[PDB]
Amino acid sequence: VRIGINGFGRIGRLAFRRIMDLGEKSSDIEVVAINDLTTPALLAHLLKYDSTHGTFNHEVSATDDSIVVDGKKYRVYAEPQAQNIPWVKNDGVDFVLECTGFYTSKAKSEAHLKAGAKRVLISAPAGSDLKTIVYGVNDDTLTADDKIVSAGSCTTNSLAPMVNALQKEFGIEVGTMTTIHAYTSTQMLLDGPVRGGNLRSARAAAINIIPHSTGAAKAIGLVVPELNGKLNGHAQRVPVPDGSVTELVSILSKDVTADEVNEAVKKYESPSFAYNDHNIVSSDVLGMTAGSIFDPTQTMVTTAGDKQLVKTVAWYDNEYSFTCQMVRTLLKFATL
Amino acid sequence: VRIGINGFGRIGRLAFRRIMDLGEKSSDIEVVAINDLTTPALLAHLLKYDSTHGTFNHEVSATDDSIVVDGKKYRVYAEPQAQNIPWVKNDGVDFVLECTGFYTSKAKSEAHLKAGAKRVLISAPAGSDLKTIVYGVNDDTLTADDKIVSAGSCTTNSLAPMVNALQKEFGIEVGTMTTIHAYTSTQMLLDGPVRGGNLRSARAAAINIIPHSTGAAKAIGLVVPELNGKLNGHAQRVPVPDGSVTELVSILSKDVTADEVNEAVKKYESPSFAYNDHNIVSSDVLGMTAGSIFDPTQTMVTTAGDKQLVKTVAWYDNEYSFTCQMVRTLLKFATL
Amino acid sequence: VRIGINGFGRIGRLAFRRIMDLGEKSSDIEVVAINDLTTPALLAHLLKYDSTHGTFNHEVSATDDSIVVDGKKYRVYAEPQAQNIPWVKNDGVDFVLECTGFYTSKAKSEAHLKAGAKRVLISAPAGSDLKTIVYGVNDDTLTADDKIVSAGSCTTNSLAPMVNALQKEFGIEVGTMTTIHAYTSTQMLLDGPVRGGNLRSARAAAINIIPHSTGAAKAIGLVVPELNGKLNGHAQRVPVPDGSVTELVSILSKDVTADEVNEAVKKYESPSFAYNDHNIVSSDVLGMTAGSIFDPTQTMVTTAGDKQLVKTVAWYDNEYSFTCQMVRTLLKFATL
Amino acid sequence: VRIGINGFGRIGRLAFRRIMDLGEKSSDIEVVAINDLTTPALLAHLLKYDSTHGTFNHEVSATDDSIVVDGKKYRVYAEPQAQNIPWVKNDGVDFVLECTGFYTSKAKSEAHLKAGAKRVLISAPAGSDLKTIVYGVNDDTLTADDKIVSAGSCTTNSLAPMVNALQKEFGIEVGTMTTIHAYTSTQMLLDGPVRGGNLRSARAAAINIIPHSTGAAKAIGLVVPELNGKLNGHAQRVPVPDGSVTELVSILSKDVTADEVNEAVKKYESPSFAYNDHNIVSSDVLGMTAGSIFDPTQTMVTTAGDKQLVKTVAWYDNEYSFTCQMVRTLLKFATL
Ligand SMILES: NC(=O)c1ccc[n+]([C@@H]2O[C@H](COP(=O)([O-])OP(=O)(O)OC[C@H]3O[C@@H](n4cnc5c(N)ncnc54)[C@H](O)[C@@H]3O)[C@@H](O)[C@H]2O)c1
Ligand SMILES: NC(=O)c1ccc[n+]([C@@H]2O[C@H](COP(=O)([O-])OP(=O)(O)OC[C@H]3O[C@@H](n4cnc5c(N)ncnc54)[C@H](O)[C@@H]3O)[C@@H](O)[C@H]2O)c1
Ligand SMILES: NC(=O)c1ccc[n+]([C@@H]2O[C@H](COP(=O)([O-])OP(=O)(O)OC[C@H]3O[C@@H](n4cnc5c(N)ncnc54)[C@H](O)[C@@H]3O)[C@@H](O)[C@H]2O)c1
Ligand SMILES: NC(=O)c1ccc[n+]([C@@H]2O[C@H](COP(=O)([O-])OP(=O)(O)OC[C@H]3O[C@@H](n4cnc5c(N)ncnc54)[C@H](O)[C@@H]3O)[C@@H](O)[C@H]2O)c1
Repeated sequence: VRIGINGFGRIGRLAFRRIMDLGEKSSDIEVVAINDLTTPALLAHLLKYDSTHGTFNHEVSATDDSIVVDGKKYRVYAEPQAQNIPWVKNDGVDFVLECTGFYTSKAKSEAHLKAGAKRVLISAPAGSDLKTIVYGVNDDTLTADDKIVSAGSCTTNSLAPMVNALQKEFGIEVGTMTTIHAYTSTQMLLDGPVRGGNLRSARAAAINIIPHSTGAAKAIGLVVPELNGKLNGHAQRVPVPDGSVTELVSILSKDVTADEVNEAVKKYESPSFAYNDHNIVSSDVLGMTAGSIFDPTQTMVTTAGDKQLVKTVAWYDNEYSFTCQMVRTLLKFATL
Repeated sequence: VRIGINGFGRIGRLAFRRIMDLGEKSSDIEVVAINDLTTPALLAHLLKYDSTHGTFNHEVSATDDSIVVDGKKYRVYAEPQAQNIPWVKNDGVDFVLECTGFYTSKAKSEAHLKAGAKRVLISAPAGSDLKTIVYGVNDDTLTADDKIVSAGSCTTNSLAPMVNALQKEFGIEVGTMTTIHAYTSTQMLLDGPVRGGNLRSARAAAINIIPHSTGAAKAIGLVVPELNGKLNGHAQRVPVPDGSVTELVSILSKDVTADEVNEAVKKYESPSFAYNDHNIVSSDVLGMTAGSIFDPTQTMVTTAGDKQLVKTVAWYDNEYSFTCQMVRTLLKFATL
Repeated sequence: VRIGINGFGRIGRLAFRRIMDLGEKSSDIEVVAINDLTTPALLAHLLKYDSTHGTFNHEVSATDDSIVVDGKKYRVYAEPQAQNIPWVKNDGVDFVLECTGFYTSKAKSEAHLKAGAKRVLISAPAGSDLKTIVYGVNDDTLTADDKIVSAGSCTTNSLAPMVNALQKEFGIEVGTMTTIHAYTSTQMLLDGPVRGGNLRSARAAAINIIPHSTGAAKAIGLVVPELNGKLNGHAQRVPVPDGSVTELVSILSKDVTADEVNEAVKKYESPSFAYNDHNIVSSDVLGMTAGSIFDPTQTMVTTAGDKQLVKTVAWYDNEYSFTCQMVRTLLKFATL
Repeated sequence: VRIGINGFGRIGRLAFRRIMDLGEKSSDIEVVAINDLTTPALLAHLLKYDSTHGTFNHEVSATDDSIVVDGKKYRVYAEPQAQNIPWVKNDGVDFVLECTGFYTSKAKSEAHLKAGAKRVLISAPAGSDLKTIVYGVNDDTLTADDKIVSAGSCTTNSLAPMVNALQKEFGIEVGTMTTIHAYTSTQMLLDGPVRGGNLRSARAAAINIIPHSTGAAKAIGLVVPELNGKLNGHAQRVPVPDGSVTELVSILSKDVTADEVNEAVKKYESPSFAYNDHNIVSSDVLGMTAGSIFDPTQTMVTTAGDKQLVKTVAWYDNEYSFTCQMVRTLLKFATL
């Protein structure tokens, strides 16, 4: 299965890295081509050198129209409109990993199907008229039939395993989320006009706490249908370049203790959902490959009379945790 | 009323600034002397130049044993033990603003009473065997009798006005707090041994999200006695040098909407408790003089069936909001 | 003289602030209109709230097509092509302050002359076929005849007064500059494709030391003709959001001591060229109104045998120092 | 050869990491014991988790009096006075790697010789009454006779290979250095009293450009005796947590071009002195094992008439480059 990566951004590049570094374990798939808005020279440089995830342990260079890794060539295009990228005919692209941020719906990502690609996995929420898959939570809903699929967001991936565990073990009546989240490239380096015009998005990212909207909690029903309508929340964007944490405050159907909550959630531990009691901080999270890293040291159950609130917290490398999830889904997708 | 400032740190210096810049409005009080562990040369320099709060708009210099502001001299001591600072006899100190972080209890801050000072206001939580005052919430509990008093923490000051309003308007059954908080000098510049040995406190402060304990919510009953035992919470320390935000998630006794919550809390607006709907971010908070700045744009009420959670959020300049509160209490304290 | 500001970016907004806050002293000029690529709502918000320069001490709001300051209306356009902005006919614009970064040459900035504006002052180097003015150094070259003029760069303004003083007092044989410089909006928040494709410009700005090209030293002859061909240098972009410092290493025509150098440069002190011996750091520089702030504490003259190198260093608020210079030139320009 | 590490700080921990990760290549040496001011629990945690250098790929834990790596125990002491650490009798310590920053002279580091250790290598400049070794430049001066030896500073290690190459190839008449340098734990997290009382050291480190003194250039004659008295310079401390760059501006004895300079310096390439033309930035430098990484892309030779200045620039991971150098010297020291 021949993969075209649309948008060699943070996610597109890390997906390239993860696929290659899985080696044997990613045999069914291989990246064959890439599309962006820039030179092969720059794409190769950014794959090689990463300010947050370190230097790629391979030999990378460019030609006039490709990047080269360990001797193998990967074609690079600069086609702003997806139906125009000729990588099916040129490169045998079967499958698009859509990571530009500009095709986040079924309608839009049809452009790749017009281009002759067979399947698209979108690196973002892309609406409710397709499936959203969080690997480890509802990847068994995925079939070979599916043409265009969403991998959700980083926050979706951080949240779904934790709420899945809580729902199955205790039941969630209602809940509200705050994710303390790294800055991303939708934000501004310094205060100035920002695409979309949001007064907070416009503010210098690496010197402010900036409240942000997020639909991750609100849309959780696409992944965990039982919690439809039960959750909401928001984000605070803070000055780290990567590394994020999701807090959830729930009313559960049963009276619990922190220890009982921790014990129940540990039952769900997996490559997708880690359990980490080592008193870590955000920079230790970088490079972790689970989609969500539950932190039992932050669990807090607050009780007065018959009323009880349950706070549970999971870390995530918003870039790399998400990427590794996408790759898990990609590998399953391929095995179909 | 002659004030000695013990600990010319962030709080001690800003209190000096605020008192001076109130001018006429701080007539009953004047700083006469200062104690720390360092040279007058350095104390004067740090009063003048501040990386977060800008340059003090006065002429500052030092002698061999004092700082000088606009021509007036303020004696500087370097006495590690408070009962040894001779500023009562030397300088007529009546009253200590205790801001070292090293005398945060009644027993310890008795050292100043041994030194011959009459009253102490402590710039921090100092236990339950004295009063903790949040100006605008329970300063009417304060009498002339009181000898050693706590001004609570920055977080206490951020939280109490918001919960006071909620308790009086709707009633709080239970609640849990997360404050997304600037780094402070208890933290480390780079990973290394930290006083107290905490594995998270030890981590580089300006490059990590770092979970932190805080008793602000748990101890709120000292300020708002009705909420005794009803609240808990924690902190996330993030890479801003000042500027913090407190989120509270409550179960209230009544069903509310966000708009109803916002409207009710606005009734409590005061110099101590601001209401700011302008879509600000943390750097806009710097220099604000309220103890707590309610942000109605972040209000979120999440409902499923008969169950409802209410999230309310207030900003605070952890350094300067707190300082201005302390000064309000100080001015009232003096008017007694 | 009616001013249109093209590009309400960092420079355009700060120029608006500086003009207003000069009050009486900016009587000959007034901003009447603004052009950018965004909503009045956002422009008003960003004028009011600034992450680095604090909140503007005025009442700011927007209508559907203007910003409003203290009751007065300023028309806002969103015209990507300058010959299309109708602010001459609509608003009586006489004069354009060109601050978009997209018209940095005589040819391009003719677009405003086609639009019917009489004069342009460009907030950047714009070639050698017009005058470049550093106020305090060669503003006496400016006449009423001039139609399109350059105010140089921030670095030009930091460098020219220092080299002017050195050239007139000792003579410069040759010199090389390094400016340690705040990040700017030409850089990336996180590693990714950057306009122009530069492999270093592409790197995350707030987490790297990033070498950068600059022609400030090389082109100094446009401002100080005697030093034509004598200087070169570069920049290191570092993680501060504003605040910069220029080091120059010279061979001079005479043997000097640090003290002699400091004494000679102090003779040139002016509103444009400050002299500051208070051991400041970059955050103290923010808001300073001189174009260049000489720091005698950093002067170092290194001698072996008959050979001598002279290092001199000046701070600058790259945003605000430059802006205040531009405004000085603007006020002189108007007085013609 | 049994090594005690005094001061399990950034350098002490990274040296532990480097020794272990050399495996076979560090056979002659092994760390047996550690001394600091803190709990084994914390030391183990900080060895395992590093905010800048990532997670150590080993199993780390503590007992009540030791750290444990991959099953092997390393004794931990908390002895403030070095002559009191009993690790010779207890642990067979032969050799001290002195990394506390508190024993940086021959006299002081004699304390370990009183404790019964045979040799000390000090992780810092420690005066002129012993040898200072920069591996790759003058490690052939080292003998078995030497008891207490200095490994210089990070900056010394960055500078010496570059000046060695220049001196041998062209001759240096005079030169001046500026190192743009990461913040270190001598600095303050926020403005406040700093050990030693320096007005600049006192300033918040992660939000300022801060000029700093350094004797690296001035003392270079201890390593490259020919350049005695020929060099000086200083530092600018900037907000990165690690990763530094040294610029040198020289008058050379011969007229050169940039290309000739680059070509000559490349002749000196070694494990200790790297040559890197890939347009890197500071975060790419982290983890590099050379003491100095020459960057030919920054070379600039500026000529007017018969006068010429030569700017050459080398990167260094101030923590890890230095550490790997120390370990090279340690391995040679042991082979004696
Ligand atoms: N960064 C995160 O933490 C994260 C986590 C989960 C999901 N996501 C989602 O992943 C997507 C990309 O995120 P990112 O952080 O990689 O963004 P990015 O800005 O780093 O990358 C976007 C890339 O797409 C390229 N591009 C833009 N428009 C294009 C077009 N028309 N055709 C081809 N290439 C185009 C850009 O040049 C850029 O290289 C977004 O949908 C984002 O919401 C991001
Ligand atoms: N920084 C905040 O946001 C904030 C907010 C509210 C409350 N507080 C509390 O205020 C107190 C001080 O905080 P800070 O941020 O000003 O700390 P800081 O480190 O900036 O200042 C502490 C000052 O006390 C001096 N000092 C230490 N020990 C001393 C002693 N024995 N005698 C005299 N001086 C001594 C130190 O030299 C330093 O200048 C602490 O209790 C802190 O918890 C801080
Ligand atoms: N920031 C500094 O330190 C500094 C110092 C001296 C000189 N300069 C120069 O000043 C100019 C602007 O710098 P900045 O920091 O203000 O940039 P900025 O990105 O903050 O502002 C640029 C503004 O121009 C607007 N704009 C872009 N294209 C436009 C167009 N076609 N028509 C109208 N508006 C348009 C953008 O929307 C933005 O608001 C550049 O030439 C820069 O080199 C900057
Ligand atoms: N960090 C760098 O980039 C770097 C580079 C080259 C040289 N150095 C030098 O290395 C030495 C240490 O630097 P660092 O960055 O590791 O400092 P650090 O603060 O990270 O470590 C110092 C360690 O020594 C411990 N310590 C302090 N006093 C002690 C005592 N009396 N007995 C035992 N342990 C004690 C401290 O608890 C701390 O863990 C200093 O001399 C520094 O100048 C540092």
